[PDB]
Amino acid sequence: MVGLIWAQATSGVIGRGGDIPWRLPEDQAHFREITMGHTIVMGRRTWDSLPAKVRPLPGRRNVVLSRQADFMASGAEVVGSLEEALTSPETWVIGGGQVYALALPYATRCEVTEVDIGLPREAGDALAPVLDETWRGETGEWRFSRSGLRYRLYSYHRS
Ligand SMILES: NC(=O)C1=CN([C@@H]2O[C@H](COP(=O)(O)OP(=O)(O)OC[C@H]3O[C@@H](n4cnc5c(N)ncnc54)[C@H](OP(=O)(O)O)[C@@H]3O)[C@@H](O)[C@H]2O)C=CC1
Ligand SMILES: CCc1nc(N)nc(N)c1C#CCc1cc(OC)cc(-c2ccc(C(=O)O)cc2)c1
Ligand code: NA
Repeated sequence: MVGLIWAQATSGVIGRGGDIPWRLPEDQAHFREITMGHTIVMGRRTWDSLPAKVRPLPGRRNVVLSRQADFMASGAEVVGSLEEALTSPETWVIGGGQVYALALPYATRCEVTEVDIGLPREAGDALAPVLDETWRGETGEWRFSRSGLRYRLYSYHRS
């Protein structure tokens, strides 16, 4: 099972200027409960964006995709291809834009957090992949963040 997990503005934006363009602590907790104890796969830019205090993300096997054959990072398994990245029976792809697109055809689950923030797309933004008719989803009830954004959870699957 390969799953994709991301948080996106309604607009589809997941990243800008190398950052996630909002704060949503509740989403982190959700992310942790999905990924804990599993292999996670991420592109090199997403690895770089992890705060040093949690690079690698603890309790998870950190797998980092890079085309740099000699790229190394403490606590991460650097691999040069997706095939090398997806060998664990349960694998969660945690970003970013490039790697979601790369892994999408291999995926049968998506766990999405929608953030109700006004954030029109800008050129060069990292974006969420588009889920077509092959996917079924269940939409969670809107929740209200400690800071004030409304957000909700989607679970998508295809068999
Ligand atoms: N909202 C969310 O849920 C998330 C948001 N983000 C945001 O996403 C943005 C970064 O995403 P993005 O910019 O798309 O970059 P990625 O995080 O997808 O990493 C891209 C890198 O992955 C490597 N790579 C890509 N394709 C391949 C391949 N086919 N084979 C081998 N290596 C490959 C390259 O590394 P090299 O260049 O070293 O070869 C490339 O530069 C940031 O803004 C981040 O904050 C990140 C994660 C989740
Ligand atoms: C939490 C953000 C997030 N939400 C959802 N739904 N899906 C994702 N794939 C990511 C992601 C990501 C990259 C990232 C960036 C970051 O700051 C740049 C922090 C984390 C992060 C840090 C700590 C923990 C943890 O303590 O478990 C988890 C994620 C993770
Ligand atoms: Na829900």
